[PDB]
Amino acid sequence: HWGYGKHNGPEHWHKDFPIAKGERQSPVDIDTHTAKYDPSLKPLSVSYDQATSLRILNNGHAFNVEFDDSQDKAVLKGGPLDGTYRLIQFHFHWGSLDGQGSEHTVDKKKYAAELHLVHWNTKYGDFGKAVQQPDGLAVLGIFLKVGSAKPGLQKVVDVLDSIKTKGKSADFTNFDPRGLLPESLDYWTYPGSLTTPPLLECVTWIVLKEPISVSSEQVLKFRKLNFNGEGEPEELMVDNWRPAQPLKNRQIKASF
Ligand SMILES: O=C(NCc1ccccc1)Nc1ccc2c(c1)[B-](O)(O)OC2
Ligand SMILES: [Zn+2]
Repeated sequence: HWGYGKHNGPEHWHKDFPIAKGERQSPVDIDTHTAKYDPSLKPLSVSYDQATSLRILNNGHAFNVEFDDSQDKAVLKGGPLDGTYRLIQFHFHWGSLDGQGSEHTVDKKKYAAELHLVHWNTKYGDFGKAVQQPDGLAVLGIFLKVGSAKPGLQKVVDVLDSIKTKGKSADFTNFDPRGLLPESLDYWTYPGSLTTPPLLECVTWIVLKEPISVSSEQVLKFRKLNFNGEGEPEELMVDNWRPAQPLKNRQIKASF
């Protein structure tokens, strides 16, 4: 099936998922000089104080920290959004080297990794229904640069040994996602898609301008994960990012 290798990577996805060459695919390069400030954009509202994390899962392409989304516990609203979007999971994309790893780029600059906090529009009832709608998901993207350690990320780094291979999961309760947010919530926003198959065009992207910094030891642990399942040849989970896609007929808006 699809993956990030030379024979099943991003350049091959369109064969099974034709929407890969669609009109609103992600990620994209954010040209900071061309993005336009939109004074009508409302401040973003990130309400994670009641977040209830449950489990962490290695799904063969990344690791997802899953949350209880059966009630409005952790939600994203405001900004370009109409309505309430519930946090369901977060995951990262990262590189084999500190100079690459993010999906979105800023003036062609690549960051070491990119965090995606995934939320679905409650007016659609469940995640599966939401991904079938143009305004079904809101994904908050946060860049990671290598420098100082991020204390709020250490609990995630420490449990990775327990989910080294595809299909492994571990209990992961009481994790506070507020510890992964930068100081500023200034952002860029545009309509796009999931960045892994099925590449559905159901995402309002909100990418924060301020990156968070993580230590080299922290990202090294990400790179020790495996794409393969236990007992299979070891393939390190690195470079699980899709490159920038054509912007086509879209405008990126800035909140600042
Ligand atoms: O959930 C995904 N696939 C499986 C699936 C389940 C249910 C219905 C349809 C598909 N993919 C996916 C989900 C969320 C995000 C991304 C990819 B992302 O853009 O990297 O970050 C946000
Ligand atoms: Zn992602």
